Amino acid sequence: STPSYSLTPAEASAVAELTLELAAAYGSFGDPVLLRDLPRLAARLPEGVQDFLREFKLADRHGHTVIRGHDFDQRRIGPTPDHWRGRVRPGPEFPEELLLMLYSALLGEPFGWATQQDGHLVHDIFPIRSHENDQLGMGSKQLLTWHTEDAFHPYRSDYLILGALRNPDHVPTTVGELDLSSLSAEDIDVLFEPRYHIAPDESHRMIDERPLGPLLYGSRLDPYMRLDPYFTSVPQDDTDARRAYDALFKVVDSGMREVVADQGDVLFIDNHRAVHGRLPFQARYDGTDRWLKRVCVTSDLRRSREMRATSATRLLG
Amino acid sequence: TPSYSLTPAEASAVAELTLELAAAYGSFGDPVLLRDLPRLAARLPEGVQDFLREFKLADRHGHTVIRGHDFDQRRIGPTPDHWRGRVRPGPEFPEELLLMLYSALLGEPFGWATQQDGHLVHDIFPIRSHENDQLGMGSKQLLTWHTEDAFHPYRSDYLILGALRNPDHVPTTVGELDLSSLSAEDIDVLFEPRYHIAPDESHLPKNNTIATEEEAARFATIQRMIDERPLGPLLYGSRLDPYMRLDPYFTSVPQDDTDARRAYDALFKVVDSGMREVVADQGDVLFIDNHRAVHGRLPFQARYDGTDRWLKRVCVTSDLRRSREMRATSATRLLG
Ligand SMILES: O=C(O)CCC(=O)C(=O)O
Ligand SMILES: O=C(O)CCC(=O)C(=O)O
Ligand SMILES: [Fe+3]
Ligand SMILES: [Fe+3]
Ligand SMILES: [Fe+3]
Ligand SMILES: [Fe+3]
Repeated sequence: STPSYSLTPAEASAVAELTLELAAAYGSFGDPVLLRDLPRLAARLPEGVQDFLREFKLADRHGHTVIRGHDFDQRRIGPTPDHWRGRVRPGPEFPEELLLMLYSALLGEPFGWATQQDGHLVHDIFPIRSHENDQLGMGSKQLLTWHTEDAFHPYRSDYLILGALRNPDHVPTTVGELDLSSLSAEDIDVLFEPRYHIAPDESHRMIDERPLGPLLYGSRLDPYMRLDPYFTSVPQDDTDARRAYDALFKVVDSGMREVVADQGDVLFIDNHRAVHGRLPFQARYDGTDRWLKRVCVTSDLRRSREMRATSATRLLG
Repeated sequence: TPSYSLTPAEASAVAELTLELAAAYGSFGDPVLLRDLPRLAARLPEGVQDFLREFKLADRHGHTVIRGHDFDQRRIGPTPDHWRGRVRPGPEFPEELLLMLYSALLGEPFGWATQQDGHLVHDIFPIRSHENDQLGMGSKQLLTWHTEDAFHPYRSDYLILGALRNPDHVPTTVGELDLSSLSAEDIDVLFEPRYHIAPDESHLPKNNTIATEEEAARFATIQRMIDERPLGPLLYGSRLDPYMRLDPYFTSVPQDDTDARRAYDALFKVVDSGMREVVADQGDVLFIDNHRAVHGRLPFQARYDGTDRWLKRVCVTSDLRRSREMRATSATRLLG
């Protein structure tokens, strides 16, 4: 159903060794030299892994893929943290952050948001006690709402990379693609027109902030999507757009799949071909909870220049 | 302008790599070659990779050149009389592969379905029958400076020009934007949507003739530009170090917009007067940032005897997926 790649022990050992070597060689990501070297360093990954990801990227066909069987040394990585703030970067799991950064260079360029997790290029995803009953990344008890990442945003991620340091209770990530066959030729044409408002999140000078846009784009035979139901509205008078939006929602909602990122899995989500979400789970808060790392990938770093403080920064805002 | 000069050791390494890859791969008709390009480019000398990566990330200079490649003249052979009908791959396939590797370090090579048989690597040499045209296979006529496809939302992000030969040292003109010669008020105007940049009709089926529903959709966005004549900016990105898109021939400054006229003239003078002659000599590879520089080519006299100036050209996009609406399939790298 969805292509994936399973590392041999030899590949897993090569990758682990590489990330350890790299971690000892470079300070943190605060080293501009590491960010420079990223694509060259990523060419030291096993060739089969490079070829698989390049095929996924170019095939432009599936909403996600997974590289399975990485060796994520649990003792070295240590206990899942209580919070991301006040925590020292780099931590003992730096090799794994570096792994995801190497992967982000094979896909495009890593970038981040200056006001998010202190502007770290690699984000943490783990249950936080205080942020518990909020439906955000560091939450536990809720979600239920799949999304394109930053659907409102002109420079939103092209891909997301999620590396599962641990997932002992097999908590799924929801991911859903667009099945076009349940959708009429007329509704598709409407969804391609700029007839919808996608509002910004409460996360995030110039803003900017204004127009109305499409939900579907790219090829009409195999469309890309920007879908965030919670933040999306249709002017009341546009009954055709509302009709087509209703049909789109029903098709995407009913096709959502549960994708479990297990320990040693790296999940790649294509932000144009899939929406994703997370499901509620009871956290333990003992230091053994689900811990993912996350890196956002842009195909074209220069396109977001106007929202970046300098030419060199990869942080928007 | 920073440039990189290869040592004889680096040139030899680059040459040997391109000959090895030419031997291992069929042609560019192999989709496996296209998949492998960025990994193959990691086999280039490290100093070259570091240099281009710095150029790309610095986002500061509008061109750069890597000088001193070994382009074996006896192997490459005579400059062709036409691009049409040639046996592929040609004996110059290693130099074509070289540009392709460079293109993978900058982004993705792409082309245009109606240009040079859809080849990803273009030829630039004089064709007798084109002697009187203002185009790449011309000679006698000046090719006036331009951003490549200024009108086009999926225009090249970079251009790569490799000189297989240039015996008379014909310059490629290249010009950047000295921001310090423009008033803050002029800059503000250039950033505003006040200018019309007309689509070059050679990109479009000029025909308002419905050859399939599929084809019409591939050109609808450009057709909308022609139909609606949106006004757009000439400068964009950062106000302090802006990108620009400038093709004077296709640009219309609206008659009544006095301020836009004043701003444009000042911009045109700054760019025109800053133009430089960049000679891409044998074994040079010239890299043009299509957001930070305009380019063109000076008149010259062709001999049509197999000894003429011969460049190869690869256009680069930072985001192949952005142009999906204009490509026949997900897999194809050709717009139109
Ligand atoms: O925790 C997950 O599996 C996904 C969270 C998410 O939506 C995101 O990180 O964008
Ligand atoms: O021949 C040259 O040096 C440049 C011609 C040109 O304008 C181009 O290839 O885009
Ligand atoms: Fe998300
Ligand atoms: Fe966001
Ligand atoms: Fe040109
Ligand atoms: Fe053109």
